[PDB]
Amino acid sequence: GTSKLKYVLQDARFFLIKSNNHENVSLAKAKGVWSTLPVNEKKLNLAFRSARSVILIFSVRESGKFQGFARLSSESHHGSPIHWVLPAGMSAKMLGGVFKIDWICRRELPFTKSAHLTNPWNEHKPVKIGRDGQEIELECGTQLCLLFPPDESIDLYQVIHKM
Ligand SMILES: O=C1N=C2CCCCC2C(=O)N1
Repeated sequence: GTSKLKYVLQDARFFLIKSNNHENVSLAKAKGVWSTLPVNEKKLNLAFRSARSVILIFSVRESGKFQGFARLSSESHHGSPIHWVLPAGMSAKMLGGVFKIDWICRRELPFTKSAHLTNPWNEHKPVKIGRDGQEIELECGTQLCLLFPPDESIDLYQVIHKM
């Protein structure tokens, strides 16, 4: 059912994550971690102390899809190294701290199914459009997450307890 999901999302904040390759999103799914450049690191840390839920929604460039969404369970901290595949012109020290995350949905969602959702914080372009880190406004954020196929392998009871 959808009810506990609607509970987790209540008064959440949402952020579009754009990844260059599937390899890093797979690593995020397996280890429960994400890291960003300092510009986004700072904004995620503010949002983490400002809302009961900060949701990251992941998209792999050129995939035509979202790959799932997760909630932050900590602010960023500097631990066990993470063997990210780094783009041309980037090294591991340029990355910021490591955010812990609890996945809420690990299934895909194709852009064709979110083509009625516009993001007011990005000039009302379709929600799929946005730079890495772009905030998605509350109402669009919620409906985007509800569009995902349910992930019956996830139990939001433990997630609810961290709120
Ligand atoms: O915000 C970013 N997060 C990541 C995560 C993994 C390395 C590539 C990467 C990046 O280039 N930018």
